[PDB]
Amino acid sequence: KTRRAEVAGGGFAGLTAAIALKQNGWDVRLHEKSSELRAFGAGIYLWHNGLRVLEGLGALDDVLQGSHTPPTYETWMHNKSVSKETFNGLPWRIMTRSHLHDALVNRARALGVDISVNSEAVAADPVGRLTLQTGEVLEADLIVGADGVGSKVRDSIGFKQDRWVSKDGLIRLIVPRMKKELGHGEWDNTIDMWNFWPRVQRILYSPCNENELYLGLMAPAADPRGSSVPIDLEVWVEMFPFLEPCLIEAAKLKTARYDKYETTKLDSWTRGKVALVGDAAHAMCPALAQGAGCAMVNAFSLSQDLEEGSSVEDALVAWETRIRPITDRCQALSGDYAANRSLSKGNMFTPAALEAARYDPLRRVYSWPQ
Ligand SMILES: Cc1cc2nc3c(=O)[nH]c(=O)nc-3n(C[C@H](O)[C@H](O)[C@H](O)COP(=O)(O)OP(=O)(O)OC[C@H]3O[C@@H](n4cnc5c(N)ncnc54)[C@H](O)[C@@H]3O)c2cc1C
Repeated sequence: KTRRAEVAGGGFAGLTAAIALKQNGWDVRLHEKSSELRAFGAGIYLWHNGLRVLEGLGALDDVLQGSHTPPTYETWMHNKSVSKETFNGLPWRIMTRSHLHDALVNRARALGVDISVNSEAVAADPVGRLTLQTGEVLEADLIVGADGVGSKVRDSIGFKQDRWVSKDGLIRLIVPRMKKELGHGEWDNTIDMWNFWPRVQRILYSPCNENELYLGLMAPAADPRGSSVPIDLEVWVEMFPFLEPCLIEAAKLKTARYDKYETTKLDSWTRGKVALVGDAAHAMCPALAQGAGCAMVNAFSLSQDLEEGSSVEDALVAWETRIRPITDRCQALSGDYAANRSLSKGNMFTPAALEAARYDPLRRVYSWPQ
């Protein structure tokens, strides 16, 4: 009589879905294809919307402890400060990916979510079957495709898909803060350091806590030095000399990767008893820092709609209808910002830009008015 859910993917979306369902009394199994549970991407920003999901997951305290809210979100163009934004009190937070992942994993385990590593979903059936790489077929009342941008769950079913790949990427790293070595300045701030001259090179500077700094080093794919990993120390120091102590530490990271990314928009997110959440459904440009925030809101919202006393099929349809427009709008605006390099101007976290962030999934209203 206990409802059964199978979740494919052990990322932020899958873990969120698993915790939220388990909290509602579902028997939940989560499948992670990797040998271990781990989050990549170095660091991550969350906002009010994602912090509220964490609150609703009972995972907020572990996240806030050991993460950071900068005094301000500052933007530079060619080393000149062009804006400082604090979003009228809107809560936000920076942390390492592992920090967020660990909080979600610990909460999942505390609740008795069944987690299988080395377990890869290769197909899903709308009537409620999930097939693993081994050949094993699992039956369930709900199947969640939270398996990222190349979702086999999605592709095993076939969803009409708008796909785009970014030509340019970036290198994301965690390094020591080296705060004392940085000297005079406001080194607790987020600082988005844009340049187009003498070359296109940008650093998003993002403190995660008193010990760890998240750096995003962005240069065109066509730049053989700026895009190099391990980093070409000289060309980063040249344009960002005030960050030399941290860049010296970054140069030690021989695991650095130049990551490109893609965006995804689907004609829908559901088929029968199958729901797609996270990047598998709606991967977006990083400009508004809402990829995971939207993913978490969506996975959390899915659990909510499954409490209405409907069939799973109808609840899934109602879920997309209810919650998707917030993601569609955020994805679109983020895409525009990215295409137009809008963030380079500063002062671009407008009310419309902050729309996803303002959404409270717990009370289902918009908060922190701008
Ligand atoms: C450069 C960059 C910066 C970003 N910055 C932010 C930010 O600051 N704030 C924010 O909110 N978002 C940010 N995002 C977006 C955010 O990273 C993603 O939206 C988020 O990680 C999506 O999580 P997910 O669980 O949907 O997918 P993923 O994180 O891709 O996780 C899926 C998990 O899938 C497991 N898996 C894959 N295939 C299978 C399978 N077949 N079977 C079982 N398991 C499988 C994967 O191995 C992994 O464990 C950023 C994105 C990029 C590219």
